[PDB]
Amino acid sequence: QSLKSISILGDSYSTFEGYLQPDTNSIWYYVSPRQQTDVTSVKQTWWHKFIKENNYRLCVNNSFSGATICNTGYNQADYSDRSFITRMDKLGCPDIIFIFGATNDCWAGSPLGDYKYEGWTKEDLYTFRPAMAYLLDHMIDRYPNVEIYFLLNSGLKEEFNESVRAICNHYNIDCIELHDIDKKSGHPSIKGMEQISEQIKMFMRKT
Amino acid sequence: QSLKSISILGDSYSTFEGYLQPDTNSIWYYVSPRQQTDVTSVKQTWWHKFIKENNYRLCVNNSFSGATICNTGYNQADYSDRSFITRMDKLGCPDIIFIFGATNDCWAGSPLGDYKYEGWTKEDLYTFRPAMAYLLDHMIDRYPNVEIYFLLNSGLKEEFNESVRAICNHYNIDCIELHDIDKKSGHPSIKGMEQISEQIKMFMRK
Amino acid sequence: QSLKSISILGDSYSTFEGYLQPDTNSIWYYVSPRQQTDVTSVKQTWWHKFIKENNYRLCVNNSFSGATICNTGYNQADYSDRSFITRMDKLGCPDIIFIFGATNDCWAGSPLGDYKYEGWTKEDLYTFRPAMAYLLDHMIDRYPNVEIYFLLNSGLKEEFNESVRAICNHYNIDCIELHDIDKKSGHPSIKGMEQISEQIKMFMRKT
Repeated sequence: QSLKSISILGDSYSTFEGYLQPDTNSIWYYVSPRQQTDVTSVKQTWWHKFIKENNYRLCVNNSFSGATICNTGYNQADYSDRSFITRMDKLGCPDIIFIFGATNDCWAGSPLGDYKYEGWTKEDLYTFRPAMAYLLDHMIDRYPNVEIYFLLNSGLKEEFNESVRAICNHYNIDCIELHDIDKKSGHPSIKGMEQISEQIKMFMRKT
Repeated sequence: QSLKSISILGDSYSTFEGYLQPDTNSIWYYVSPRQQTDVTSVKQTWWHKFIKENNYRLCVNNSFSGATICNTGYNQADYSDRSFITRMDKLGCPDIIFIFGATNDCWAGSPLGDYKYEGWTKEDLYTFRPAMAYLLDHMIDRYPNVEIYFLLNSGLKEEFNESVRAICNHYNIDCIELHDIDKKSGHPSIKGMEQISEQIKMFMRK
Repeated sequence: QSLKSISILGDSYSTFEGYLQPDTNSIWYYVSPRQQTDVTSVKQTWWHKFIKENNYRLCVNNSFSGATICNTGYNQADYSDRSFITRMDKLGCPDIIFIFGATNDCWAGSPLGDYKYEGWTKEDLYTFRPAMAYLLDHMIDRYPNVEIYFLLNSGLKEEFNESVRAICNHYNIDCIELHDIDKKSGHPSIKGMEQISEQIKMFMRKT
């Protein structure tokens, strides 16, 4: 009888003013938009749409605007305070987790690094492939028997697409490859948010 | 297999010493009573009784003694720190939510205001109908696919009964109208707590 | 479809670096061991093993290294800040709770006290039997319809074994009596953690 709940570990694309935990996380989508976007309600987000329309509950949305998977941010800055690998332990007690990241690592120019599936050092976690592997490894152990789905944004560099896809395959994690997402200011529009939700449902109907 | 969990967004009637989140919320019911009441145990509360007896789990009880639904309190004081519309975002991750409020808005003499179903300003949420509507609107979005039930106390002014009932109907929220609840010092007694719990079951059953 | 979640209220034996809530709790098991033990991963702990292998989810692990059930610690120190009866209210919203304590009360030499099933004072809760009853009483009310299991460590003094067993019987709580748990530095080894997990599965099947 009890419906499965979903948490989100995301970035700008999964933020919405007043729905972020911790509440100090940076927001991209406001009720009264700050940037030029047509999205003005949480009901229009990809995650609220998917959760509400597929009979799920909302658990924790730990999304942070401009966050990278790894600890190298924009202009080589240290993003250890806001990275996905730092925030992965605060997602409540969900039944399903969506990971929606890697866009910022792609556009920040974070070093891609080498594939590393164990013995991660502090130096390694400043590069992408070791941080992506460390994320999935630690989350599989932290969230036993929780369904984990990686959402891969459309329009990223192929080196990030292939890295995300290879590391997800290593850990047997489903990687949902988003395509043709309609964007405004490089972020999903109302149409784009609907396309993300319908593409997740397509992937669930196939899998 | 996994049993549904319940959270409460209440006021004096749903408080019990040591069961409130955040733990800094004002309590009405203490283990050793400080008010004239016969209730001395959490096992006697309407919410513990309903949850335990109908095979549910307890999630979060966010109840605050004397808290109003809107931001106008007793003697026209600003209750923005304790109102239901301020505390509605901290109820854990439940399967069911009970909202049990409007008694303090009724006895504080909070301005009733006009019905407003969008564009709520800071000024509007100091009045009852806009705050009621803002509460249900925001909670439906914050708690998708969570069963929400408004519990309406017995003995309130008809302007508050009718406002609560009209705003619940707008948002398609069940409003359980409590009747003849036995009280001591204006708060449910052991009998009253049992009557609240039995009246919720009969609403569920029908 | 939604799987039951489990929370742990433990001591040294249920700790693991990075899996404790609150994160300020004392840890015994580190990734790189500080004490002489062969355990180096959360995957080897009795609780992660049981949860992962019996198709459950992890809720909250509130374990504190060296914490006592009652408020008297080692060398008659006041353990009111870290006792089980102080920490019992912060276990999330689980479907099942494991209580794994009393080892420290046994080796600290905490006063055993008299059996007391009501009217507990601050003075009473410095002794074992009143604190152990206060723990089960308050947790049954705080966690309605949650399955509660007391795990009793092997090799403790019989006065503690018999007290725990009598107080669990009073409150109709299952007391899982662990036997022959393989230990290193007085704490479960990899073998010991597997024996705890298999003995919980065995108890669950016969009850």
